[PDB]
Amino acid sequence: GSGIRVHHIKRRDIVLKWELGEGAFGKVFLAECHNLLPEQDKMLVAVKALKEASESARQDFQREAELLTMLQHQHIVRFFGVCTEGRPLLMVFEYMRHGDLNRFLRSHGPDAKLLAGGEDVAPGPLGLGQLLAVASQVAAGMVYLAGLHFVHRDLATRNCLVGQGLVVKIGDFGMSRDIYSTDYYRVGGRTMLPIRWMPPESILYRKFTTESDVWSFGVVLWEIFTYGKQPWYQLSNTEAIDCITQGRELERPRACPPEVYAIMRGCWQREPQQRHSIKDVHARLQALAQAPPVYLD
Ligand SMILES: C[C@H]1CNC(=O)c2cnn3ccc(nc23)N[C@H](C)c2cc(F)ccc2O1
Repeated sequence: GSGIRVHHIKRRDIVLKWELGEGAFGKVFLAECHNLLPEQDKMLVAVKALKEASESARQDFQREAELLTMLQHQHIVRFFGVCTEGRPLLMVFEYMRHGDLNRFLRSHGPDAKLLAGGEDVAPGPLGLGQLLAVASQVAAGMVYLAGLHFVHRDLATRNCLVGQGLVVKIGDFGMSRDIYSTDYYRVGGRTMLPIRWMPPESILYRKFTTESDVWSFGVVLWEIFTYGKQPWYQLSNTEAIDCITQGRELERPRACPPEVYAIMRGCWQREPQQRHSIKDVHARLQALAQAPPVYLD
């Protein structure tokens, strides 16, 4: 009985257009939703399918739907509601035209193998003030979630989305999409963690706290200032564990001013208690975004 009213959607108002992608045993479609909300009579959305419909996965779904319904913020991808009328079970979010932040970073790389346009952003390397803008918006999401003592255990550019005008929001939480993803380390069976993003207290004592998140967010900045590079890409899953645990730190990115590296280094304090409040990290990134310091070669 007692719970959050989750907006349910008729299958007739949902027209699947094509696969955007496929992960977490749940394909993601572009689709058109008719009369979802009165402002637009027909409107574009992303939709998460479910590959399995077992009663211990329909439970996963109701929790996710409930939790998603409450977690409403500027920098968290709008959730419109679900659809259980037919089968496969559907979840419906706003469409983010630039897809996941990690791809988007790699495609505004210098290393980028081809040029990617769009009407709302220059091709080629992004303005430091934009890089910071991105960071700033992820930090605004993280702050909200810390607000509700929510802990995202997989903070990474891969789990963020980029929309019209370079709006950046948090887009995924649980149920890791790519099962053959190289960022995740297989520890049991059906148990994989994004080691490279994880702080020592998490690899060692398997403890995850808003501080663990802050740590993880420092790596997100690193990813953001490397146009989506995999942290410790030269190393192996065990080598990275060694590095993190020994206390080795990620090098400064070439593109990365020392004022930001500084922020990163305060996210990576070995003492969880000695890591900067996310709120303070957000503040400084917002400030820096407002007046981007100059920095060459
Ligand atoms: C299929 C990929 C790409 N998604 C979209 O391009 C895409 C565009 N808009 N949008 C909305 C939700 C959504 N994907 C998209 N959810 C999925 C599960 C998702 C979330 C992420 F944080 C990152 C990637 C991702 O799915």
